[PDB]
Parts: sequence; structure tokens; C-alpha cells
Amino acid sequence: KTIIINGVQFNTDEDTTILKFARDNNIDISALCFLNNCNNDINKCEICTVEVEGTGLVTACDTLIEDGMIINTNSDAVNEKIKSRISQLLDIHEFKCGPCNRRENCEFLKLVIKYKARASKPFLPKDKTEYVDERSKSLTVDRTKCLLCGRCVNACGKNTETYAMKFLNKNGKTIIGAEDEKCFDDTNCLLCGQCIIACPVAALSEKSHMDRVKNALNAPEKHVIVAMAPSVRASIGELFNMGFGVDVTGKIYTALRQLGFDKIFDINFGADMTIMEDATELVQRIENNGPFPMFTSCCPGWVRQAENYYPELLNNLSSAKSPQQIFGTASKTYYPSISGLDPKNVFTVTVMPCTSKKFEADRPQMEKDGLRDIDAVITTRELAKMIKDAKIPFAKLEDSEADPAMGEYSGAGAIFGATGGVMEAALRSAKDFAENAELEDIEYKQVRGLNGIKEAEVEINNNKYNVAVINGASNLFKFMKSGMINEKQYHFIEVMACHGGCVNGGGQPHVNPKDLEKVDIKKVRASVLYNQDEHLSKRKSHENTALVKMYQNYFGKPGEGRAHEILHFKYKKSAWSHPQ
Ligand code: 402
Ligand code: SF4
Ligand code: SF4
Ligand code: SF4
Ligand code: SF4
Ligand code: FES
Ligand SMILES: [Mg+2]
Ligand SMILES: [Mg+2]
Repeated sequence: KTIIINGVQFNTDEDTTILKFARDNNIDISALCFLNNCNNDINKCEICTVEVEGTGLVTACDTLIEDGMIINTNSDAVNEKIKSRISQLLDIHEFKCGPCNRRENCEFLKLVIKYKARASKPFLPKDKTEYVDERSKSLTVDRTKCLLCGRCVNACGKNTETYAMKFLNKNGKTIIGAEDEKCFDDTNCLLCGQCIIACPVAALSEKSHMDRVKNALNAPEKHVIVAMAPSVRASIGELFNMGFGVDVTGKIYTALRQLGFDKIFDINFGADMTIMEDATELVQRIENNGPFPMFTSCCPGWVRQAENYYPELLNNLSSAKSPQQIFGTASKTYYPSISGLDPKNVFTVTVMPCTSKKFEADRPQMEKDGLRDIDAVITTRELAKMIKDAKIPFAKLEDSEADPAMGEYSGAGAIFGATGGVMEAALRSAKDFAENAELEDIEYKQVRGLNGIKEAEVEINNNKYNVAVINGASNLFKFMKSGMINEKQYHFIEVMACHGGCVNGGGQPHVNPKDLEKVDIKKVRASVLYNQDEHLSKRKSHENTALVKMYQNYFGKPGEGRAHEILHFKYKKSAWSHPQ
């Protein structure tokens, strides 16, 4: 068929939208509510407006190309309409970018500047309390910034299929929010933060723990430990104009030291701990030929999904604490034992790519003798904001190392941040354990990648076992509802709530749709972790020298005794009750 766009003739066979065809051919068309191959069907934003001869103004984002179409994307009428839409949005938008947390990477401000739009009447509510919801331990809503674009709703539907984010009718006005406008924590919401990642403005954000960290740092008697998740070192550079896929581990260590933290550890050490415990548990279930299957329990989003939809599986989840919580528990017990610090004066902070980790850290029972395992969790974005507010020249910093007592990590722990990393590491350790060997073939590429559901057969002690990696909460729903769990006997199943793994976490740096279309952020971010694992000498969790010392001199045998007593956390279904 033949297409004419801005006077240029194309002869094509594709069956696609005007927007996608124009972007494939370097023709600029604006867009806002279109994301994840979906737009806001009920109140289209119409910023992708184009003129089609014989039809009039159409939305390029959901209008398929067809033979004989003559399109104009830059006429005075088209730009007039788009600017009118942006002005109408500003009419409901508190346009005060100074203190806004999306000041530096906001799609809406970009469009406003592009079209020189201005509100017909400035939106200036002087009682913001009715527009804000800070009840959640993980999420926060600021509806003075909400464009009602629907990208959060669509993203929740696609990534989790829970539809916990919904359009609501509050006092005859349309808002976005949780079921019955409740606190997200009190619903089936997973707190995964994918809605945040899909928001083009500062309407949805993470629950800030920055004041916690500041107060702890400024308290004279507090010894503030900091430890970052695997994915942080593969991601934060994006917010300092360093590009995608840049390993900035040493820069992060140096920046953390410059921010005043008293000890620089690493959550990958806790990942090696979790692998110790989980591989021991798996080898035991194997030698006992049950119980099966065993689910990972390190992803709090998947933990909430199980609690809210599949309580019958809670008993099959590993009792090992997640890397964050296991690290914190050890930080309040073993670390004082090798340092002399009063355990009550230790304040443990984690840097996570995740908003659900905030909920996990504040679980009432995630403490001991009155000491929280983890006292504060800040997202990648939060750490970036802290670094910039301190005017630390991150991109120019020299590399430093972490304190090794709880900062060393193997490649097994290094790849935790990618989908299938936990399973690969656990297999690396479990095969050696069960066969009492030091096997050299350790790479399990079969469980890697962005496939939603990845199954594999593995040979351990010359018996065959079936493992599955569930990559995304929606894929968990598909795996369960489909009956796939019953096609064969599964023995060890990894589950991540965020497709691609923690590298695509809800607390990660925002990426504009164009950059997303030109870069596979999931793959490029996981590339850093897999390279680290490639170039590490210790690639099995149980080879971590610092962790081996910790277990030999303090915790003892993993999976039992003091180790099980302190480093484990068993989820349990709620007892039968009536009514509900
Ligand atoms: N706790 C923990 Fe994990 C580890 O180590 C992070 O820190 Fe993850 C990441 N990156 C996050 O958020 S959680 C689930 N297991 C995979 S990786
Ligand atoms: S959301 Fe964007 S346009 Fe609105 S105040 Fe924040 S930076 Fe400015
Ligand atoms: S919260 Fe963000 S993504 Fe959701 S409707 Fe409002 S502006 Fe759009
Ligand atoms: S946190 Fe996750 S489950 Fe909850 S509304 Fe947002 S995307 Fe949906
Ligand atoms: S996959 Fe990682 S970032 Fe996403 S909810 Fe689970 S732990 Fe958090
Ligand atoms: S981008 Fe097409 S209607 Fe919003
Ligand atoms: Mg549509
Ligand atoms: Mg201090």
C-alpha cells in the first residue's frame, strides 16, 4: 500500500499504527498516554493528533495505516489541537517544577516546553492534603500532578494482572487509586511499583525513607551501615547522564562514603547467605524426596501475591530470609560480634531497585530483641537524589571498595538482580552440596532471558529434577491458572514480581518511551551483573570467604540450629475463620 506523510511517499506492507510507522521512519509525532503498546481508551490524550486527508484529526497511536492515506503531522491546526490538550492538562496540574521529584526527567514538562502551552487558569490548590495519599509503606500518590493518562492502570494490568490500580469515582471526580480508595497495602496490590515506572509525571512515587536516613546519619551515637542491591550498580548511572549498562559499583561505594555512611557493605553478601540457606534446604528436600515444590521467598512482591491469591502455597516458600532481611538480621547480631558496636546503635540502610522492599523491611516481625533487621530502605532514585543534593560529582568519582566483612560477594550473588539469577546461583550451590563436589560447569543459560516462563530439567546426584523461573507476576498468574504447575512435578521454582527481575524494579530510574524503544533496559541492566559474575574468581555463594568465616565462627551449620533460628522467616496462611 501507499502512504503519504508530510509530503513523503512510502510504499509498505506493514500493518501497524501511524505513530509506529512514523517513528520507524524518523517522523516526529508526540505521544503521552500511549505506553506498553496501549493508550487510554476511555479519555485519549490526543497529543498524538495528526491530520488524515478525508478523515480529519485522528490519534496516530491507535490508528492503523492503510492504502491511500495522506497524513500531515505538523500543520497549524494539528499543533493547535495538541497545544490545546496540553493546556487543558495544565489546567488540572500544579505546575511547580522547582521542588518536584521529576524535575529533571518529566515527559509532561517536555511536552509543555515543546508546544509552549500554558494553563487557561493556573491550578493552585492551597490544601494539598486531600490530593495526597501517604498511607502506604511503599507507594505515594500526589493527584495535583496526575494527568489521568491511565498508564499506571495499564501497566499494573499488564505487569501483574491484579488491576490493583484502578480508575475511581471520588465525589463525582475521576481519580486513580486502589480498590475503594483504600491504602494500597490493604488491598491485593503487590507494591511492585510498576505503576510508578509507567507514570510520566510525579503523580506516583515511592514512600520516602530519606528523612530516616538523614536523621540516622546525623545522630551522633548511630552507626549507619549501608548496603546496595545487585541491580543498583547497573542502573544508577542512568540518572547521572552516563548512559545505559554502565557498571558504577566503585563510584557508588565512594559516593556512599562521601555521604557519611559509617560502613559500606553489600546486599550481594546477603544474596550469598540466602543461597547458602536455600541450597541447604533444597538438598535436604532432595535427599528426603520432599516436600516439593520449593518456592523462592526473596521477592516481597511475589510474597504478597502468594499471600493475597495463593495462601495454599505459603508453606512451600523457602523459610530463608531475603538477601535484604537476612543481611539486616546478621547486621544486628554478627556484625556487633565482630566490631564491638552496641547492637541497638546499629542502623542498617539498604539501597533497592524496589518499592516492595520498603514494605518487607517494616513487617512487624522482621526484628529481634527489639532491633529491626532493616531500619530504612531507599530506592535507586532516592540515592540519586541524595547524591545530587550533596553535590557529589558522581560521574567523576574514583572507585573505592566495600568493607569486606559483609561486603564480599560471589558472582552467584552478583546475578541475583536478573530473572533466573537466583535459580542459577541456587543450582550452582546445590549441585556441589548434594554431590559433595566442586563442579566446574556452573552456567545455566537455560533459565536466563526475558521469557515469561522458563522451565528446565537438571541432573543432581544423578536424579532428574524440574525447575521453573517465573518472570513477572502476570506470568505467575498464567503459570498457576493454566494448570502448568500440574503438568509435571516441579521441585524448585523461582518467582519475580517484576518482568526481567529486580533490574526492572519499581524503584529504578525512569526511562522515557523513546529510549525504551531504542534500548532493551532489562537486558542491558542484567548485562552488568552477568559480566560481574563472568569476571569474578568466586562464582559460588559457598565460596565467599567472608561468608564462610561468618558461618564458621558465628552462625554454624546453615539451615539448622542458630542459623535456622535467626536467619529464617516462615510465612503461614491465616487460620480458618468465619466470617471474613
Ligand atoms: N533482598 C534482595 Fe534481592 C538481592 O540480593 C535485591 O536486593 Fe532484588 C535486586 N537487585 C531487589 O529489590 S530481591 C529478589 N531476589 C533477586 S535480587
Ligand atoms: S510533574 Fe513535571 S510538569 Fe508537573 S511539576 Fe513535576 S516536573 Fe513540573
Ligand atoms: S498516576 Fe501517573 S500514570 Fe497514573 S493516571 Fe496519573 S499521571 Fe497517568
Ligand atoms: S504496586 Fe504493582 S500491583 Fe500495586 S497498583 Fe502498582 S503496579 Fe499494580
Ligand atoms: S522482582 Fe525485585 S524489584 Fe520487583 S518486586 Fe520483586 S524484589 Fe522488588
Ligand atoms: S498518545 Fe494517542 S491518544 Fe494518547
Ligand atoms: Mg487503545
Ligand atoms: Mg553519623
